[PDB]
Amino acid sequence: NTPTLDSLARDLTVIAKDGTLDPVIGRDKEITRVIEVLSRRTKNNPVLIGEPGVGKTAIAEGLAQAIVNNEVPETLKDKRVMSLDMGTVGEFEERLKKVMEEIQQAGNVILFIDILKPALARGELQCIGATTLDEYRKNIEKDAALERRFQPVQVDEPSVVDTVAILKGLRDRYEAHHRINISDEAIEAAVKLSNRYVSDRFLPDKAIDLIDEASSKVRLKSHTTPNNLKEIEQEIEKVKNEKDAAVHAQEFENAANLRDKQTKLEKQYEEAKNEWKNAQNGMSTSLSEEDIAEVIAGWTGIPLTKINE
Amino acid sequence: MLFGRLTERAQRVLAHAQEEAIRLNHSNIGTEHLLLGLMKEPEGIAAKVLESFNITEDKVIEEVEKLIGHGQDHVGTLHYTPRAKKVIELSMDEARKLHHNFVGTEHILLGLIRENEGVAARVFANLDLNITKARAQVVKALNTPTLDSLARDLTVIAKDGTLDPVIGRDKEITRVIEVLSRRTKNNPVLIGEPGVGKTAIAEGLAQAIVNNEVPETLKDKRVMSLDMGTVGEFEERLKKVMEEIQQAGNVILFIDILKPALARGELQCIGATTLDEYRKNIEKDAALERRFQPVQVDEPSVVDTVAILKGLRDRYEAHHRINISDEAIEAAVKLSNRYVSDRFLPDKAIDLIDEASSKVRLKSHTTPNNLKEIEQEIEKVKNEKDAAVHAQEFENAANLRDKQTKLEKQYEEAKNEWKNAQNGMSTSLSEEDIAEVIAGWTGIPLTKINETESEKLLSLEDTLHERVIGQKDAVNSISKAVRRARAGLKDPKRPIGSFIFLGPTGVGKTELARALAESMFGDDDAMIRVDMSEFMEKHAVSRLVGAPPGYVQLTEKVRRKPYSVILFDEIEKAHPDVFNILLQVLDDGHLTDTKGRTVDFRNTIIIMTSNVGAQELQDQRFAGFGGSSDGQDYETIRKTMLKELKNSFRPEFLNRVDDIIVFHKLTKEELKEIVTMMVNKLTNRLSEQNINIIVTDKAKDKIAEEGYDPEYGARPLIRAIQKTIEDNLSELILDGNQIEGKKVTVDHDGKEFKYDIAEQ
Amino acid sequence: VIAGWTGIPLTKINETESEKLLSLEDTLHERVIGQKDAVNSISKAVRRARAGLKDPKRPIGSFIFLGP
Amino acid sequence: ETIRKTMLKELKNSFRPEFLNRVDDIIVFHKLTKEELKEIVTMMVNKLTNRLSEQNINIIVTDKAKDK
Ligand SMILES: Nc1ncnc2c1ncn2[C@@H]1O[C@H](COP(=O)(O)OP(=O)(O)OP(=O)(O)O)[C@@H](O)[C@H]1O
Ligand SMILES: Nc1ncnc2c1ncn2[C@@H]1O[C@H](COP(=O)(O)OP(=O)(O)OP(=O)(O)O)[C@@H](O)[C@H]1O
Ligand SMILES: Nc1ncnc2c1ncn2[C@@H]1O[C@H](COP(=O)(O)OP(=O)(O)O)[C@@H](O)[C@H]1O
Repeated sequence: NTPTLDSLARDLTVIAKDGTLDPVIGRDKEITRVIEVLSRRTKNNPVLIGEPGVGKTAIAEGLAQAIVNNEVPETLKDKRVMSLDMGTVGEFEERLKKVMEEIQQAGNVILFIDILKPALARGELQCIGATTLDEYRKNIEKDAALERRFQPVQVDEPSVVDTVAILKGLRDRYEAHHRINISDEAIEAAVKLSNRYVSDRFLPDKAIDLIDEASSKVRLKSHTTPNNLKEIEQEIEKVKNEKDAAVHAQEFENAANLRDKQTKLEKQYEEAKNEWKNAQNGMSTSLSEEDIAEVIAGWTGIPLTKINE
Repeated sequence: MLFGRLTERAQRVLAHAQEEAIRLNHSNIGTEHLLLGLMKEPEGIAAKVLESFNITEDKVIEEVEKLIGHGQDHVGTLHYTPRAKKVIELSMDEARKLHHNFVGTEHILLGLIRENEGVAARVFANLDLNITKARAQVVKALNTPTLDSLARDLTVIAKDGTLDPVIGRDKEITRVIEVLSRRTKNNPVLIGEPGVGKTAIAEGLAQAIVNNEVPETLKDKRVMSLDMGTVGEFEERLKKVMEEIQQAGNVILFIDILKPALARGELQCIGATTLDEYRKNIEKDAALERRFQPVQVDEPSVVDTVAILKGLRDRYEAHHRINISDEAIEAAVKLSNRYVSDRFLPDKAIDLIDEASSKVRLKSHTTPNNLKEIEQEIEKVKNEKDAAVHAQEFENAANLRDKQTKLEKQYEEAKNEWKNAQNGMSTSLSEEDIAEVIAGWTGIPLTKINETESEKLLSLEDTLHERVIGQKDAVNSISKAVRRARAGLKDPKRPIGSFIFLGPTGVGKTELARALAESMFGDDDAMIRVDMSEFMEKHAVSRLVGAPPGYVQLTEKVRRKPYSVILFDEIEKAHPDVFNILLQVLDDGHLTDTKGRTVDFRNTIIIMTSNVGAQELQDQRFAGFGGSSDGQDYETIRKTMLKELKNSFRPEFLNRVDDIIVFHKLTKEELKEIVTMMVNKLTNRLSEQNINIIVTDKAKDKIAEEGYDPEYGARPLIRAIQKTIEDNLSELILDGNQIEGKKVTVDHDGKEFKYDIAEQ
Repeated sequence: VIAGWTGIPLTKINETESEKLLSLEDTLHERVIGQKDAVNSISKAVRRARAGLKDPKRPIGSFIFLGP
Repeated sequence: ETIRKTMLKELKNSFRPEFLNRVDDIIVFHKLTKEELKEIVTMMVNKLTNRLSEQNINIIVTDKAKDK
């Protein structure tokens, strides 16, 4: 069960087994690419070539997701996924010698990195690199032993259409708290303008940025009371505090009227609240395209009139 | 909560004091009016208090009448004195002690007796009635458990009214609630510099519950605050608090793991992180980028800051019992930002007005050399009495006891009459008190700060002529152009001035530049000198503006002193990319560093010194025999140099210059008065030694031509004076104070400089 | 007493602080023979600062030596 | 003073303009002549003998040896 690897790193099959995180949507193309490289006899160490932030983290997350879903092939069946973070880096070399021994004996441990030359030369460790392109051509290419052992994988930003399916797939997972209705028009409109203005962090992280504070002026805006409960609740507040003072002051001449008034106001508050929600829960507050572009107006400073065309 | 909790009896006291001022011919309502008004309302619980203490209405009227004076007053404008306002502040504390939530006539007496400084307090003391006696009289005459333990509730504290109410956030607070109108996209982030006051935003949300101004969603909504001062098991307690928020539906998180929680939307968390650490973690995460957006929450403007302190006026003018005027608050913020503008706003004004109000309180709460001379005699008599009792001399001790009692009787009468006039008047906050305090923070003399900004501009030319003699064309050209933007005729966004120094080097461009800051900012050293000699490569452009993120000057320095003069040397020798940055300064009037902070240059003067066209000016001087081009009009000289200037630069760049300044040449007669000025300046530094130095015209003419050179200018003049006047002057200084307190005369006989020592 | 805290001889401590700068050129030439053109330049430039002519905040001297 | 003027122009070629303005006085040195070197060796003889004061040994060097 590789106890050393389970304590010095983070296991991915345990996290994916519960499925408490959002599923990886839109990276289905890379799912078949990672397993394909691991099945090759030569160069069975794929490397996530790309800028840091393009979505390389989701590539490793989706690899262990197929194990629970029984979508991985027989060659990659029932194999745990282990990732070693760079923040736990002499005595440093004394720990990596024991971890590699357990991987060879088990035969189902897949390393994930973000000394080891003899280990990679024999292909004993099937580590998956995650270094950027700039650092891959400076430390890995300069060494001939690792040149024929690490197979670069082109992991770049997805297409515009591919990002659209991400929002639709996760839409059902975004409505479970207040049961609101989201229009389908805002889904396609959240990817056209995303690349127009924000083009400095690549897809899909820069793509899903328009729907953060775009259309939020409809649903709860009508849930307010137009000078209805602003005064009813205030009357209840003053009666309660004044009632307690009259008890200790031996003044029950006016306290008797206060109790009846307070009870009547409490009944009225419940009736007013019930009628408010009954006439509003039936209607649905869907999104509108006229307010989607309002959030991007303040990100860059472009006037809303110029954007709304 | 001023009049909301007032009952029928409490409000009657307010009207009674109003009418009593007219009959008593008092223009203000002090403690003498409130005490009498309470005695005329025997309906509250306190009615039995005065009856049980043998206190009637007719006795207190005459007792308080003698203490107060009588005289002419002003009809109307009968407002409350700040000293009498202390009753309202203290009455809230008394209710919290007994866990009560009502205000009535039973707290007025407690407030007037807990001050020990008003007229009403002295009446109680004279009637053998103190706080302790009335303390027991009133007594007998009368849920998210996890969230509350791991955080603090704001609506509970704000319900009592102990924290200072948020005043001046009439737009930032309303901006947050307007966006808070849906289950999703309802997580605003407070983005601003550290010190702008983003903590009070959370308090304002809970304040609407107390005032019943909150909507139905925010009605009776517990505003929870998660402070950063309470920081495996890390991600364990936070997963239980979030469960209580969803079920209760009235808990608001205030931060200063949670990504799946905001994926759907259920917590109306409002961030408070600074801009320098908000785009580095929230933006890089896709999940956190679906709920949080930066919001423009910066320091308030000059006018906005004044309104902030107006709401908090009652929290300070009554605590210190010092009257705060409207003119004092507006002048405090304007002067503070002029000199000390490092701590931002409005936090730097709270402490400034606190010390200003405390300082005047200290000066108006002392003994005017009347009770001191009496108290010292009482103490001396007490020591004398001890010297008699221990000596077993009671024959002389009998007189000591009688004298001690007599002195104490006079002490109480003198103390009461001293404060009889003090209580009838209120100590306002004069504008001079704020000026004195702010002057001690920067060392600026009080005279410089105390200016109406009306005569300084008029006498701008005279001040400049004191340090620079000659070239009146350049002095008047800059003086007329600088005041165009000050009066508001020019575009407010554009800087005040964008003058360009042109001409031969060494003529005195630096000397005139420093005089501009002296006559405007009142500081000779308020000037930042940036040299373009080190700015040659293309990569040097990312130095003065700031290091771009991912790798690791002028912007940092200018931010500390925005009211300075930015001077550049050898601007003609610089990278072409540098000129693009300079154009933006003179067009929009502000810049932005790599950290997202927007610096301001509206108060900065940009001067670019270039050596181009110097060869043309010197040729015109010797172009005509028997004279020079000095007699030509200044406009003609400007036009000739304008064509040469645009040849090496871009035509559009020169369009942004308010006025092109071309310096003249130094003649023999001009240098004569330059030497005279330096002697006078040295005499000023010798005022401590009280030594007068007089230089004859013969010496001035001889020394002027010693280092005369058209290419150098006035630079060799300093060297000549040091090796001629200062050499012999220093020798006589170290001779046993030989020339101390005397008069030294410098005369040139033709070859040497004979020094004559005479009396002063 | 102050001599035993820094090791300075009693003769050096007991000085008027005026004759030392008057005979500065003679004392300097005891250890420096020749280059009198620079001895006089620095001797006349230090007495002015001690005379109070120079600004007190600035240092006493800012000489820049040049040559082989 | 003429030597100072010539050196000053080249000094500011590689230096900042205002850097030399704060200097109270620029000092320029010279070379060493044969006559000056004779007294330099003499000073070292006196210093060496002074360090041997506890030895109570007198050292005298002829002018012929100093020149050699
Ligand atoms: N009209 C004047 N009256 C009195 N002093 C003057 C006048 N014009 C120039 N000076 C003196 O000339 C001196 C010149 O030295 P400074 O370091 O200011 O250089 P500058 O000539 O302005 O040249 P640069 O711009 O190259 O630094 C100043 O210190 C100033 O006292
Ligand atoms: N004016 C002088 N008269 C006599 N001896 C001198 C004089 N100037 C220098 N010397 C001698 O020069 C010798 C060398 O001194 P030092 O080792 O300090 O180097 P330096 O010549 O000043 O050069 P550097 O600046 O390169 O260190 C000293 O032992 C000193 O006796
Ligand atoms: N607009 C305002 N109205 C009232 N009080 C304010 C305001 N802004 C700041 N304050 C007060 O200034 C104090 C200092 O706040 P500060 O520490 O600067 O907040 P932050 O650290 O979020 O900038 C707070 O206690 C707050 O009560």
